[PDB]
Amino acid sequence: DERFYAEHLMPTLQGLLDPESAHRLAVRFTSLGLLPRARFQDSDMLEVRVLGHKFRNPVGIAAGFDKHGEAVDGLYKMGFGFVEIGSVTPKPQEGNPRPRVFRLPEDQAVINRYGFNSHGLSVVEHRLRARQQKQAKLTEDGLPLGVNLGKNKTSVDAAEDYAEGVRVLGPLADYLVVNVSSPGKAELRRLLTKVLQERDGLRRVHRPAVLVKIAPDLTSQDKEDIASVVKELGIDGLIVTNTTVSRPAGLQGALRSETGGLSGKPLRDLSTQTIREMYALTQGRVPIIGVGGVSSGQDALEKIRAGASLVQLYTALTFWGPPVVGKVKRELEALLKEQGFGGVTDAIGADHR
Ligand SMILES: Cc1cc2nc3c(=O)[nH]c(=O)nc-3n(C[C@H](O)[C@H](O)[C@H](O)COP(=O)(O)O)c2cc1C
Ligand SMILES: Cc1cc(Nc2cc(F)c(C(F)(F)F)c(F)c2)n2nc(C(F)(F)F)nc2n1
Ligand SMILES: O=C(O)c1cc(=O)[nH]c(=O)[nH]1
Ligand code: NA
Ligand code: NA
Repeated sequence: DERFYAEHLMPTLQGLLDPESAHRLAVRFTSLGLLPRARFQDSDMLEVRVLGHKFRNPVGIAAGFDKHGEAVDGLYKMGFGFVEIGSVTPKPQEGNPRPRVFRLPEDQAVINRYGFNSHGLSVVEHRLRARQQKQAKLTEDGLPLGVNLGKNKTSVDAAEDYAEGVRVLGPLADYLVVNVSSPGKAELRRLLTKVLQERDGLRRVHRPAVLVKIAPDLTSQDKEDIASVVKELGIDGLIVTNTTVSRPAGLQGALRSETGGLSGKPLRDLSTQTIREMYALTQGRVPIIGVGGVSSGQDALEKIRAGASLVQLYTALTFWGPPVVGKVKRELEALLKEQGFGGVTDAIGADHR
């Protein structure tokens, strides 16, 4: 229940546990199915067909919650229309020293500097294999799986790390994600060409879509360059956005000046505006998964109207708990009807017209 979690459980956990420990508890409870199944039965208005797949609803769990593929089934039970795991790196790596995750409760925000802690591709591969046919059925039933691919800290050849990820986890995924960072266009083209070649080499029923995930912190020129390369190469979609290294004016949390990526409410509109720009630069031809500061149906609809076909959230779950998933869905449905839309699909990019 919505007020309970929001007003009692999540504030209690906030006071008892550091954020990373609270996250690990969440992963364990979700994976053990200890959480009651979601009440909200998805309506037809929420169904989206994009990336070669049906999505029963457009609200996904963003990368970073289930870094290692431990909680996929429990995430679907929570009501998410799709799950993205990762980021997964080729070799296991520990990530940064702890503490490396900080709450900014006053801002409805988090700052993290995990540093791509990962069990690595082989461990994750075996985890996914344990439920590969279960996932095939879930995907057919409108509940797809994405895999976000990272690179190891010490790697000398980033494109090869990504290529390894494609080869190892691509066969287990409906879509793959590669994160790109600003500080060039020829290097992005080269990387993505390699990734796409590896994807194209997989057998058809094991051949995923490939998306690029971007930061909110790109220059205008960087965005132009990404739009150009993604259209040229036929990248299947964009994930817009990762966390920000900016610190918007007005942050109140004591921990605002910690190094890392900022998520949650302070990111929201910077993300929506990035979606809007990318959608325009790509002429609406490139599906966008919109991410950053979604806590309500309004938040989701703003991203859809700006050009997102699907949305994800993470940070809101850490503040409001599982009920937030059904809240966003229910509010989105209500807003679509109020604004005269037949369904999600009809609202995609509606601001641009
Ligand atoms: C604790 C934490 C860890 C994250 N780890 C990853 C990651 O491994 N890979 C990735 O692509 N994005 C990662 N992200 C970014 C999220 O996927 C998402 O892009 C961002 O947090 C904005 O959404 P939100 O405001 O709903 O959290 C992480 C975010 C948080 C809060
Ligand atoms: C209070 C709190 C809660 C939490 N995640 C979380 C999220 C959850 F959904 C639950 C659940 F579902 F089990 F109830 C849970 F126990 C914990 N995180 N996750 C973080 C982190 F590290 F991801 F930022 N901080 C948190 N703080
Ligand atoms: O530090 C990480 O692992 C991580 C954090 C984040 O915000 N985004 C990401 O892509 N990785
Ligand atoms: Na299969
Ligand atoms: Na198979």
